[PDB]
Amino acid sequence: FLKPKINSFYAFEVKDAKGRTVSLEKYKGKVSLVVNVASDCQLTDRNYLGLKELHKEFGPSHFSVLAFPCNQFGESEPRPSKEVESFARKNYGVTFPIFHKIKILGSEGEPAFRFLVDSSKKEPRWNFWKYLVNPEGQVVKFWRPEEPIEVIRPDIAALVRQVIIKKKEDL
Repeated sequence: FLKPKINSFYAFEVKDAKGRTVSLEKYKGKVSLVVNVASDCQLTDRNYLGLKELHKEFGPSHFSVLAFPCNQFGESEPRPSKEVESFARKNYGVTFPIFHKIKILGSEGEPAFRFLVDSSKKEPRWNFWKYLVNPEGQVVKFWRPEEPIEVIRPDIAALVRQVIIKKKEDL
């Protein structure tokens, strides 16, 4: 017997910032930019501002930023999950989902995030690694935290365009 493997990022359930179960199936048929986030690091500001720009331009019908707080990189997410979501909303006015804080490294890795890591073969080494997930729940690209929006935005636009083209064309 050959144990089954999960095919799609959108197959998983996760907890939202308030601790409630969310199925990621609600994002099926959309493009997702999945990012591990943190409120207390050098990279926090540029990332929240940049992700806001992307979510505003492309979302929320055919695209979403999906943000997963994590305290495993320089202990840069100390606050409770609810306060993380407040931070983001109060400081940046973001409307993209901020999920419950998770573990990504170690024995206890969040299965939804481990799926990104296994598919890309790239485990985060810091805050704000980013994973592009197509409408079928497959990872098609990743970016290190060092990479700027100018090289991420065109990949998103393309998949969003094709989502829109496909929806128009098909029944």
